[PDB]
Amino acid sequence: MDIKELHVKTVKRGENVTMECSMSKVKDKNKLAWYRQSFGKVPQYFVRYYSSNSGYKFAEGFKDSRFSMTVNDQKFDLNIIGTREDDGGEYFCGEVEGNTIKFTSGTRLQF
Amino acid sequence: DIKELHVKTVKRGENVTMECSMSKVKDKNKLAWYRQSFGKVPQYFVRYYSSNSGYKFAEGFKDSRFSMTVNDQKFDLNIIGTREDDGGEYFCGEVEGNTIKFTSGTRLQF
Repeated sequence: MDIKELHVKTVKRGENVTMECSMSKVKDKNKLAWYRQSFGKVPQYFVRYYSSNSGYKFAEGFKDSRFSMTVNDQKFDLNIIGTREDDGGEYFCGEVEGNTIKFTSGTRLQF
Repeated sequence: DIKELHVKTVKRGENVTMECSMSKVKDKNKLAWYRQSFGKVPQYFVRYYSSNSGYKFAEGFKDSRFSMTVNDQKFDLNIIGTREDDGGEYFCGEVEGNTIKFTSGTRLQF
């Protein structure tokens, strides 16, 4: 499989951010999720597709109202309103396919 | 559930072993290492496999420098003769239904 570049986004505090993932090549939407990796930590499952109008469900424990998603037939996009230093890290969009996950997109959010 | 990566600083030629535990694994068939080269999307690297070696490297990663130590306790990733292009972050995770759970990872830096 071909190596893919992270999108590198340099943001200021208070900026609003969108990190992109495409529905285009998704086989099973139920298996699709974003992963958040704080620097020097193991990545964590962050939010997944959900069969609702909003289209997503955050992992348990996670409440930060600043995070949401734009989910439709084309997009599985991750949004932050009023970004701050704590948000910094790498975010990966991946779809589970049998024994493994395949990541189709990722963004490094930095200040 | 939040875990720190092991940080390892190496020079060219050094041998490395990056650890992952079997202890809490539910389905070994869904267990794999993922390699993320710096600035790149993570990639499936090697998975558990029922065999004498106990693993199978992904199509793009058949370098003889890579191996694993797999037993009832260990799911450890080895590189002999590391090089700068091996630099990045390696994550060990098990697929559980709709998502993957990563239990350990190492940052390999030069």
